[PDB]
Amino acid sequence: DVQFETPLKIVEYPDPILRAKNKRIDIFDENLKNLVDAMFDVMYKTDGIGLSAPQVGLNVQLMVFNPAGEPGEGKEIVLVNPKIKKYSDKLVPFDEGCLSFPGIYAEVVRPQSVKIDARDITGERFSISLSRLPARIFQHEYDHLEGVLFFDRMTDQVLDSIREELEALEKKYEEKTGLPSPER
Ligand SMILES: [Zn+2]
Ligand SMILES: [Zn+2]
Ligand SMILES: [Zn+2]
Ligand SMILES: [Zn+2]
Repeated sequence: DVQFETPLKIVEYPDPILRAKNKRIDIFDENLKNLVDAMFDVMYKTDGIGLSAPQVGLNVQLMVFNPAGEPGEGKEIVLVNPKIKKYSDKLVPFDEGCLSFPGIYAEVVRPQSVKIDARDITGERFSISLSRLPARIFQHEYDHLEGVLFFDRMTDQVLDSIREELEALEKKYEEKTGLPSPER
């Protein structure tokens, strides 16, 4: 259900894979388990806090994260086919970063907490409630699963604050691949 090469590599905006639409995971096997671990690896390697499969080249509904960002020094949470059952009616701001946008940080407003439904790697379902940082990392990654990027939820003003930044990635993309980016 998922073919990947190890060391995983981070996919950077404006690569199309980040918008490509993700298929649900319906095969809970060894491969799926090896993937999750490989995801935590590249996440920690790149000193990240969360990572979704689209970010490693796979268009499936898989996500991982650890508030700490350090191996064996936090809380590792992986989610398969996550569904947001409920989210807070109170909004809070936070400067978000993303591995697909090297060194770029801007303010994003999101509900402070959520209630999720998901499956684990064995395919067993589970439900949990997130708030604080875990809730914030979760929503950012859930969006990735919807082909939604964090600048999509920024205000017009905060967006202007990083327009040149995103523009530089579009050019870098063109220069590296030799292909025109689905920019703007
Ligand atoms: Zn399948
Ligand atoms: Zn590993
Ligand atoms: Zn991200
Ligand atoms: Zn410009």
